[PDB]
Amino acid sequence: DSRYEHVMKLRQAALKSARDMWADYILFVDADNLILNPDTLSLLIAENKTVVAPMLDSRAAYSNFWCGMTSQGYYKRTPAY
Amino acid sequence: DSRYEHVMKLRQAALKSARDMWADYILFVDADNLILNPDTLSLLIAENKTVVAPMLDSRAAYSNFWCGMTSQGYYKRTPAY
Repeated sequence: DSRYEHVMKLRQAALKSARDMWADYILFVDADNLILNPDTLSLLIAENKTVVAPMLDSRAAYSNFWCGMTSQGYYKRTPAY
Repeated sequence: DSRYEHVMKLRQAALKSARDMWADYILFVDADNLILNPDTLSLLIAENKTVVAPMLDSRAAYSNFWCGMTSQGYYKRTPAY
């Protein structure tokens, strides 16, 4: 739980320091994600949505988006995955 | 000439600190100008020009815009004033 708390505080601090600096957009990248296409940022900017995330490939069915919450925020396979 | 130099440096510093802060537009107001209309800023923003200045009234023909430079940057009355 302490690791969770630390991650929350760090991300909230990043968001707050992105607001008091007058910069639109903020791209949350982590350590292991390999952004390969050089035009990812422009193609995400050209969509005009508040929150939008590219779909990243993997060696299994795993990716970085869900399709349903069961009752208390748990994964559920929707037939549209 | 020292007063001129000081004014140049101060205004350039203001402009430079307006650029490294990620703020569009910058409204140069001085001490004696009385901005009376509360909608001046919005009506200037809604014009889509780089540099634009409202025409301020005065007790004489004096105002805050010229209409011609003679040879070395001096006033000249154009018939369109």
